[PDB]
Amino acid sequence: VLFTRCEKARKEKLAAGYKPLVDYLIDCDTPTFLERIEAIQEWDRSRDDLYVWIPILDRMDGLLLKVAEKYKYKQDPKKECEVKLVEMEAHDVDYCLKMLKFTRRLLLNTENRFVYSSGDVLMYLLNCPNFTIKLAVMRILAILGERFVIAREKIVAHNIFGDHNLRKKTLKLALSLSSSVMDEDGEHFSLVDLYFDKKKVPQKWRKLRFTHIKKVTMTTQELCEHSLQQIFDKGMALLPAESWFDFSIKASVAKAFSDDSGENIDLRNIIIETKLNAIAFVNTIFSPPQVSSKLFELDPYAFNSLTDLISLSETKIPKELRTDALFTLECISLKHVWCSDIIRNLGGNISHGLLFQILRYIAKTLREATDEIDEEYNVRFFYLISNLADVKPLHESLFAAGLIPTLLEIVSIRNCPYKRTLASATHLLETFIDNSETTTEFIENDGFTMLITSVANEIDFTLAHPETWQPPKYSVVYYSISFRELAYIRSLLKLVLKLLSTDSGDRIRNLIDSPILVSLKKILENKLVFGLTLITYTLDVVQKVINSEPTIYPVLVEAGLIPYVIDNFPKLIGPSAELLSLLPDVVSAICLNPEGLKQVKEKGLINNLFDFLLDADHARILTGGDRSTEYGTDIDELARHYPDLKANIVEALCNVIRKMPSTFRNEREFLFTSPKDQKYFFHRKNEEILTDKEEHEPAYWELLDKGTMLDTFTSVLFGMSLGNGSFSQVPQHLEARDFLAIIFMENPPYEYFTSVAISNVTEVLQYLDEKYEDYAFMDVMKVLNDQLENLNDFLNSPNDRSFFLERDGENSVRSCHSKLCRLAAILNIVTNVYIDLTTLSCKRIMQIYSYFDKRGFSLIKNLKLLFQKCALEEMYIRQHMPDSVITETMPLPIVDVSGDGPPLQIYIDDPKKGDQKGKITSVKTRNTLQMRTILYTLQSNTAILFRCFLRLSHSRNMDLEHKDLTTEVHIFENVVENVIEMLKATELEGHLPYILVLLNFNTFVFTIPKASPNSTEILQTIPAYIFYQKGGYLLYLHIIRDLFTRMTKIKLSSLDNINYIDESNGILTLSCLINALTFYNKSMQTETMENVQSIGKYYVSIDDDYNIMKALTVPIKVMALAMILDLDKSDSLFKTQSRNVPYSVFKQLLSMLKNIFTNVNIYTKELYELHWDLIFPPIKKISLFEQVGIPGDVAANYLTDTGDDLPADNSIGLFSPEQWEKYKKLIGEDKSIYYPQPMQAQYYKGCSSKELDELRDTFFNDGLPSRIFTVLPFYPKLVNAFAKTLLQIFTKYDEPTEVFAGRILDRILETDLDDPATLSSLIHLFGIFLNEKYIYQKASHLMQRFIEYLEKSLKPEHVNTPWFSKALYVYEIILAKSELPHLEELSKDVLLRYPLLSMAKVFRIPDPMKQKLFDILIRVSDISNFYSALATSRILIFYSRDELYANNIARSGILSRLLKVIGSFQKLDKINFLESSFLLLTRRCFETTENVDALIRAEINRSFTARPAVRELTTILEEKAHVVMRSPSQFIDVLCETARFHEFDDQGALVDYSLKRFLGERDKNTQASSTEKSDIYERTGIMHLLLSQLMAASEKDWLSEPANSSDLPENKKAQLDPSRNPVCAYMIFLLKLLVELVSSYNQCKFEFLTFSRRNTYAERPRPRTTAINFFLYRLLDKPVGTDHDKHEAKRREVIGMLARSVIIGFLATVQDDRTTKTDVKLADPHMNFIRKFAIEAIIKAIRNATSSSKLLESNHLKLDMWFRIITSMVYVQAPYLRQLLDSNKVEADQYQLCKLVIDLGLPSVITEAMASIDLNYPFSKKIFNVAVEALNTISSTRNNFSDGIILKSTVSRWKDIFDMFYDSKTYANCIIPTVINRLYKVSLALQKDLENKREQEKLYFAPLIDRAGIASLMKSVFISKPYIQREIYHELFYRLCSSKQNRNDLMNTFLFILSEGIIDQHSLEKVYNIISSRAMGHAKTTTVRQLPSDCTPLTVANQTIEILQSLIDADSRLKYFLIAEHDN
Repeated sequence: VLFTRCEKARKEKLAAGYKPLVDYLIDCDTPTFLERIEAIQEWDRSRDDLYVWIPILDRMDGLLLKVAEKYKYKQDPKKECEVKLVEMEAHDVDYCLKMLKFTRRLLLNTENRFVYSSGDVLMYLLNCPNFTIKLAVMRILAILGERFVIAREKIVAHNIFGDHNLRKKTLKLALSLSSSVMDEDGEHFSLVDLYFDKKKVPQKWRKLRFTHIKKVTMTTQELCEHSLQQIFDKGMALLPAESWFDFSIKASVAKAFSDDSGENIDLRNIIIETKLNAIAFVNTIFSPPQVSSKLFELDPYAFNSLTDLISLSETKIPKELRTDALFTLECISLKHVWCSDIIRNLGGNISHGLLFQILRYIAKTLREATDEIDEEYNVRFFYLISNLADVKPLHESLFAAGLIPTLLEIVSIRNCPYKRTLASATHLLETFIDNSETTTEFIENDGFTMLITSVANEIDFTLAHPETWQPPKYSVVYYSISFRELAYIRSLLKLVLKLLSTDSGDRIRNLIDSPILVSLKKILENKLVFGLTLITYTLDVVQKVINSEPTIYPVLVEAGLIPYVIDNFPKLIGPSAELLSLLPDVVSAICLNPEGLKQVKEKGLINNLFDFLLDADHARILTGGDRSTEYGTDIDELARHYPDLKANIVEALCNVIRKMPSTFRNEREFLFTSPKDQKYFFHRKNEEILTDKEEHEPAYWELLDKGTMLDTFTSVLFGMSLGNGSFSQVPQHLEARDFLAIIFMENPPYEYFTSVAISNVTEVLQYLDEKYEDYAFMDVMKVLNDQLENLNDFLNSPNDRSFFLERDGENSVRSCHSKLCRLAAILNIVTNVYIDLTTLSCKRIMQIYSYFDKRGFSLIKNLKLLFQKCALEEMYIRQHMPDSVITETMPLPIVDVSGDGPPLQIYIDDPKKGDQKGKITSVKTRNTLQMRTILYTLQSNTAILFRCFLRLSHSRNMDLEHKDLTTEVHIFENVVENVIEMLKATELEGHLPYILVLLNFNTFVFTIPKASPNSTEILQTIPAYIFYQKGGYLLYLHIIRDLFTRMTKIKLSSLDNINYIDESNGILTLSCLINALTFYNKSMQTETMENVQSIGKYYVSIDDDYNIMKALTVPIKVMALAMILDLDKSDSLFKTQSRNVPYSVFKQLLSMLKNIFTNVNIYTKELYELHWDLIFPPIKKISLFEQVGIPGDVAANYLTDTGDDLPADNSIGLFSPEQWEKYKKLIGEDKSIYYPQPMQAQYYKGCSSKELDELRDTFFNDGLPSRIFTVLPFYPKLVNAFAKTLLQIFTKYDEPTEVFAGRILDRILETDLDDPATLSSLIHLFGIFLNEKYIYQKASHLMQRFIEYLEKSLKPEHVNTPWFSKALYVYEIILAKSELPHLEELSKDVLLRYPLLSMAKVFRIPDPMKQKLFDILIRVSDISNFYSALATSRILIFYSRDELYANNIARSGILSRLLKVIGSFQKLDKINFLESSFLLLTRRCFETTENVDALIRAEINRSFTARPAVRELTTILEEKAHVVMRSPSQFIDVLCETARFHEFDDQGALVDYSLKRFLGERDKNTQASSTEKSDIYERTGIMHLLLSQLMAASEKDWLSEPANSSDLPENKKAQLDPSRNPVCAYMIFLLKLLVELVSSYNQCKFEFLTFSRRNTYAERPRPRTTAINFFLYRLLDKPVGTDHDKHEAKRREVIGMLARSVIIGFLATVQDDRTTKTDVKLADPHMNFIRKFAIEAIIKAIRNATSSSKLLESNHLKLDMWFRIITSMVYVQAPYLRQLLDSNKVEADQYQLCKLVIDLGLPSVITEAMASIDLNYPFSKKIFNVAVEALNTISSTRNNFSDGIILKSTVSRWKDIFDMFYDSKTYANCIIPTVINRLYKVSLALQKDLENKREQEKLYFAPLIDRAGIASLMKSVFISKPYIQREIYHELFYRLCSSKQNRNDLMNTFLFILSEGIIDQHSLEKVYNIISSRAMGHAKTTTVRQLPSDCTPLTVANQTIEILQSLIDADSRLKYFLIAEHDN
């Protein structure tokens, strides 16, 4: 299909290869093409990728696709007529298959078959009644399936995999004639008998037959009339069109069986061949678990009779059939499923079997090798035998019995003219020999000293006969002899190479004493006749041995090997990957002794090591694909361990670099010209465009012959750059000048600025800069300046036309763009590497200072001009092109997509449009695609460049001065003014987008880059001062006014909801306004400004400081108030009707007012200017005054050490005689203007204070402060903000404050309630006003009047109107603040001792009024206002602190509708809050005084007993949030008489808070009469309501996912969420409710027990069973299973898990005061009665569906889960329920839930349930698995006789209620005094005096199951079981012992099964039945139980002996019984 960028270059280069061959076929007529194909049977070269044949593939597809449509065989996913039963014509058979025939040959020996694409056409070639074509098609399909799972491929499902009209087709093709049969008078009639002269065909098959519901059949001799075509034609008519496929399958089979024609046997061969191929494909695609019975079950006699064909010779079987059978097993053995079975069927565990015998036969064949010598069949063998050996435990049984000594005789043959196999056999031996074990056996058979004597003969014979050497004919080669011999020698060399690395010493010695060393040289002698790979292995052999042996060199010195290598180094290298990456170590060896080292220093070795990178071919192969960097890393190693070579290496780098500039030739092009109009761009928005078909982008920088060189060389340099090395010296020998030369070529194309090379050098130059600072900075900046200056044509052209589109169509265009790409590259490199804020050094910016000082400000103007022209340039193209295309050529989608960065916002399609790329493109697009691409990056870089030197010291606070600082301000100024001139020009009308871009740029540069964690921006201060004082904000002020009128005049508009900035005149017309006002505000804010406090020690010639932040704030504030007032005077705002303003501009202006009245602390008279030019001792002094005599020190000395006020120059004292008569040159300068500009001019009048404090009053008494009520009706949304401005206004001035709220309310009553317009927002205004702290105290009279108003006229029907939520919100505030812990104050000599600080006041509402509200509140109906219900729940929850109110809530019916309101709205977000509040309310209901006391006592007692004087009161009380507020009185009472407060203090007045530990004296308390009253409460209908709602929701089709989810596969985090399908969340919510309530509150169970559908009455009506049954039986009744759907599975699993959770929690024990104790054991008198009912429900379900086999077929699903609940019950553990239970209380739980289970004998129950489970059923294993652990769980505990769902607990749920409302975690102060009334009064007085005073005066092997069950348990260990499972059986059997009554019988069962059972086939059954008869005790073998078609005695014995070993490995006492006399 397509590959990554770099690989495409290699593919294209290789495409040149096979140029003659590809042309040799394509440029030919089709008849020749077929004749050409029938010549390439064999392949004499290496593997050739399909990509080169791609055109051949397409030609074949076209050639045959026509035939496919000729017969309409082309099927469709829409049309389903299939095909008429006509088989493809005889003549075309060869034509159709021959082309396919070659396809198999190609696909076999080729590589990377992935890119094959014509696969889908094969299905269209399916549906072919003829078989031969079918056989070939399925054969190609088999090879393709190999491709699918050769290693791993299950992708491109739509191609052939997903298509479901193929899986069934191939399955039907399989299972046709199946395998051998069960004929009566015959064992099996193995298919192989078809050819022997013995048992005849099973005539049964010789009869036509077919039925579904149709049916047809005809006996043989009835098919002799109709032909195949006639048979098919007659049949089709009756049966459906969708049918006839099986008819085609079986009719031809019957016809073949109908006679004995000579071709008939060929037909049978064809059909069987197709069958094995189909089996291969089926196993290829289908998973083992399915095929286990999907196909194998239908045909069980498959593996048998398969190995019957692959042995050898057997001159009856078709060799083709043999090969096909070989192939299938190769596919099967890929996985670890059928391996062992294959071995057993073959016999690869005992010698003289099959495997180890056909090898003997092959050895016999090769020894003579004169007939029937096949090798394609042989290689597959060694392949397979390697395939088995991967499965580690399946080749130990191959090493044993003798394998190596059988292959070893296949090798060692001499004069073999069949050297093909030996390569594969050697490869197999290499693969097999891995461990330390087999190596020893190999040698001891004298294999070593066989290869090193075969290779010598091979090599010497190689040069003997030139009549050999028939090399390739269509390829690029380096050997030119013959491929096979090369492969053979390569394999032998590989094997020796591997074996050289075990012990060495022996191998080296054996190597010396042999004619191999002299033979090896012959290879290097002439590579023109051997090839290039061989030298790789030869040199590796040489390199490792010398390293292995240091003292072996001299022997190598002679024989001519080494001297030949050194004197020929530049005679071996070539374009091979491994070879090139192998040089560094080889030279690391030749220099292991001083002679070699000296020769290397001489002889020019190193120099040749480098170089060869200047030719494209050599540097390509490495391609820097992580291969090249290895070269660099290695090179350092050589120098790393050889210091003497340090010098020479660097010289190589220096020389190579200097030569590289040479080639660098302009090669291809920049752009193209349009096919018409001869223009490079467009002219009109409307125009016609042609289209082409290729990559949407050109993708240059590759195939250029220079980019590859740059990539490779830069990669090598980067690799060597790592760590350290000689690279640190290249700067020494070289100079920075030339280094730059290699980068920044003359003519780079557009994309050059995006490649690894630039990125790679981006890292290298950092390293050099990190050490050698003053190396490559000034020269780089010089190059930048020179390149900028070299551009003058368009850089100064007029700024009102398209320069590029002004000279289009002429060659001058290329010249223009050329330099642009180079400039882009230069900027890209410079911004990243040198100029960037992240990299700032105190020694760095000094370079900038010195550079600008010595050069000046020259590039600044050029940069500004470039920025102006660029943006301006990128508009006319937009304004003259078919805009639709603008999205096609959109440039942004390239690396560095950080939209943060000024220049791009014109999107003409929504951001989520998609890709929409490459939809339409042509030559015009490509030119435009580039022309814009450069400009974006150029502009982006320019802005960062502008910022970088706009911070200087302030970034690091370097504290400059003198020359350093002096320039700083000059850079600032020469930076600020430049940008203004851009804005001054470029008038508004005509070009708006430029205005937006420029404003964005200003906001960009003037704003500090993203800094701080969240602080968006700290506005630059000194730049702001320069901007203003030079004239700033007055440029915007005019733009603001123009646009303001430009918008208000617009034709009500709907702008509230908008996004996706576009060219709709409106949005642009306003888009500026947000940008402008935002920036304007940023200045005024006292926080979004950096502190640059100066003037002090900056301008010391004046008074005051006029701090540049606080003072600068003033003039801006003075400004813009005039425009506010002017607009107000006009009919603009704060007047009129309707809204004529954008929604956000109010938010903006409103914030300004808050700022405009934000006085911080300042009053100003005058401000002075920072005019560095005259700074401290100025520059003008040296310019003129202290010029003669240059008194630099003296003049400065006088100025500083004495009066610092330049008095000018005269000749009064200490002056030269010539000073006067020469100084007389001046009129006026720096005398009165010496002080910088104090104030030049302003906007209206004055700007330094005192314009404020007089302009405020005009507005203060003009508009909103008395006119909001008129405007507010027209702007309700922002009411949130209106108050803020009013509060700010009223802050500074006098304090009417609450008078405003009073005037409000006086307007509220007059609201004329009927109107839902003013009241709705007005109450919210009041509330937000009331929320404020300081305005609370003096508002009591207002709150009561509000209460009185609310009481009457409320009309509880008033719930369906907007003016309800906010009213209840204000009431919520009032109430919550009201009913705090009631106010309490202490007395009676409290002994304050630093008394408490006291607390503020509150307003406790009157008692009776609340009663009315509640009586007016709890009555509603048909609520449908979401927010209203949200408010109702919130208000109601607070009253539940009482009890009788809770009773009324229960018996109110409000919940009965508030619940269904949940289902009314489920797609909204805040349903979360709604459900949380409702759950808290419901949980609060059942709460009763009984539970509260126990839970509180548990909480406090735990606190004063743990250990993280303890428990500081001021800390615990703050963490008792969820506590106390529930019932402060009860918390006091329980905590009163305990904790015995200590620390009475010396005087008795407390000086501490922490109390004493748990009560030191304790107390006695009692309480009862609730033990029987814990339940009852007459069943408040809550539980019935919830259960009924769940029952209703159950049958609501909670399986179908929502109709559509749009781009669900384009999600963000994870799909398959259980949410959506609102019912699921609804049911999830209800299950949460139940699983919390039932386990939490005790009384809830009774209701869950006494369910019904009619709410029957009377005391304890009757314990029913309609709820447990529902949770077990009814739920999960949905019939589903429509194929595979993860959504369905996930939903089912979640709901089932929750169901199990609830049922398990049913029986759990509720947490209570039973904590922090020991427990022994007790039975809950009530719960226990519930326990038995719970279990009793389960046991009945077991008996049912067990008997009545039919009821045992449709109940396993229920049964599956069922047994699991028992496990999860005996375990006190549930999927989610882990933190809702009392852990220390789980002791008795297991005890009781084991004893009760034993009473009914559930173990005894299960085994009976386990019995009767027939093994033949597929679920057999499944259901056996679940129970076995259950018994183990029961026994294990018995040893003691002596997705993202969140759930919480009781104490935890209170915290949510505490924090949702009032949050301040200090309200305990409301009760802190209260506890004091008894905290110490009688605690630290009575106990202390009574104690302290007087103290100082004196100072079972029980039967666990039955005798017929364990026998039934022995029904185990018979099914064909895998490993791991056996573990649990061992644990059970070992633990099940100690039952003395069973220990005797347990084993006695087995020994019998051994002695009598495993003797033959007809013995096992006669004990399997007996053990069965011992399970369902009745008679003795009154009926036969069939065996499960498996379990041969070997398997039973295997499992049985395994288990026997297991048992005897555990029981110290078992051995004794093992050896004895039974005593009968």
